[PDB]
Amino acid sequence: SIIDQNVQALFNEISADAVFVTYDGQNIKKYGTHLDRAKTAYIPASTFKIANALIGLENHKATSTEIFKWDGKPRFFKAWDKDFTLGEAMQASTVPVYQELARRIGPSLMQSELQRIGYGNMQIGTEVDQFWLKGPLTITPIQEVKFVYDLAQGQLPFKPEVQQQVKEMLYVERRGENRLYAKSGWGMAVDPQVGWYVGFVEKADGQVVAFALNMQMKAGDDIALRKQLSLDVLDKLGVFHYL
Ligand SMILES: [Cl-]
Repeated sequence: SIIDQNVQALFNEISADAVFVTYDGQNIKKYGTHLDRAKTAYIPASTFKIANALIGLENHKATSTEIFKWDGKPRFFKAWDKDFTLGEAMQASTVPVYQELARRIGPSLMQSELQRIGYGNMQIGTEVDQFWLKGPLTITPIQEVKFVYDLAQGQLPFKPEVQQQVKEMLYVERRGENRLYAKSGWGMAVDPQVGWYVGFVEKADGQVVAFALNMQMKAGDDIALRKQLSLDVLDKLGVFHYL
């Protein structure tokens, strides 16, 4: 399969252990340099924002139009020093906004909801605004792709409109009638560090291919690489051709 060879060559560039998983609703396929990562659990990092948003909307702790106001105290990034909706905060990965959401949900409800939907190992520990950044919550790349595949198809155990609104929070770009939805993550606070790019490509006719890049990161790594590599792979696969 020369297409597989083309994809694997993309990983020849890269010293970090990496896996790229796809799911089309029938079959799981794995690419990369360490395929066992696909069935290994890692902290979700900011990919957890998907589940956080679903849980927050489902349980009336926020709406998709509610503005989370900045209080005026400088945040870690100047990019975060503004008001955000949950969708805007999704694309900017505004951690303090989603920490506020998590505290609205609270530890009892967060724990019962993660158990209800079977998200990863469903463990949150005692800090409701830290568990996706520090652990103990972990999830495998295969679990991630099945989760977002179900989101794409509206088959998660949430209200239809809750799922649809969080789905569009993830929208990145379209090419022709093909749509890319995705969320990055970089679990820096744990060792080894984990890098994620999770999402799906939707065609006009409704067909969906979900994907997850999962790779080892280290201090000083290029922040843009997760998305770039994922787009390069999706193009080589013909799932999301470059225009
Ligand atoms: Cl990120």
